[PDB]
Amino acid sequence: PFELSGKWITSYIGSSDLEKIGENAPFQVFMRSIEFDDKESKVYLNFFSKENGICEEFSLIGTKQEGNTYDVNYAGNNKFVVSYASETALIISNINVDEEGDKTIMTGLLGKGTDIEDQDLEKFKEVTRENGIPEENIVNIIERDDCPA
Ligand SMILES: COc1nccnc1CC(C)C
Repeated sequence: PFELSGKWITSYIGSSDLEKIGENAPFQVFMRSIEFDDKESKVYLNFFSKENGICEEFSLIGTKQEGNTYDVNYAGNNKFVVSYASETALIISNINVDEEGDKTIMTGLLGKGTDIEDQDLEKFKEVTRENGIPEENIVNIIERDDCPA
């Protein structure tokens, strides 16, 4: 009834560690598209990220493992789930484990373009909360996004 597959833009991101989300850090992500293939139990993700100031396109394949949990390799291991959805937004949560074993909790509010409504935003905060991340580690990331469409 509400196809989650489509164009998605990163509006906000929660994070247990502000350094992982900083300018050029591995988590300053900017989504572009998300293909869910419930058939093969996977998920295609096309998204940009900066390094030294230049954009980098990434097209990752997520694997659906037992539960609402998908798997993807990037910056270390990653585990995420759509903690919630509405027609207008997509709030994700991902447990990253870095190439040094550091644990990090993030929340990511996804939507179609710049128009986020208070309902979804209020929701995201709640889930960031429920995930144990400071309400204060959320930051606007779309304004940063200078990567290609
Ligand atoms: C490719 O996407 C991902 N890969 C690993 C973990 N989380 C995501 C979701 C984004 C929106 C932060």
